[PDB]
Amino acid sequence: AIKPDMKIKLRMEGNVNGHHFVIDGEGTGKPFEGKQSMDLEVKEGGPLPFAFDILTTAFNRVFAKYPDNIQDYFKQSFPKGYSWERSMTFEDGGICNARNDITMEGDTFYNKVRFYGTNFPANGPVMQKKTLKWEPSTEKMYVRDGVLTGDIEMALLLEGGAHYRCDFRTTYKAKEKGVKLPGAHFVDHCIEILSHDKDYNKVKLYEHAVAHSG
Repeated sequence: AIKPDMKIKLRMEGNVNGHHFVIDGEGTGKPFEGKQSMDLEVKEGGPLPFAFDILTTAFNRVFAKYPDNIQDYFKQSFPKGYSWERSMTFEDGGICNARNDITMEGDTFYNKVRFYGTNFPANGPVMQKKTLKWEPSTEKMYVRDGVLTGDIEMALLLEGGAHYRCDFRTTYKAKEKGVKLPGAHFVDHCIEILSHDKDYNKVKLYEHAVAHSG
């Protein structure tokens, strides 16, 4: 079902501090190496008046390298697919909620993403576009109340060298009823904007994710 090389199609509809936008993506990846790249294009609401970096982790844990001693909940969720819901709690009061519904047709994963952000300070790094990158992170995956959950303490590097903290919690749910939950584990992440045009109307994004037991 899931091949060594797969394609990705994505549409995100978003609203951040009252600003609506729509972004389309098309990408490719190696699900078993945990690597993927995506070309993103703003289709409505450009130029975005906030830091593109707040969106990038919303642009699929199918693309994660799982060793044979950790069950791979995400690769077992197809053909019906799975969905996730995420809260992002920024240190200065900004708050985001995002959801993705992931399906598959042929060699392509389809992503329907919704992204809502609010309470970002007008002179903060998000509305002033002063972010540089997410630092490499480790997502703690575990079961809480019968739901697969991932927690991350994230940090955005800012212009000037300060860090801007964000706490992530994501819940993950297969669409099929009887999909066995995995054991707890960790997923190391790194995510990089490889290139972008001046207003970030076009962005190339890359992520590498590896699961491990320690």
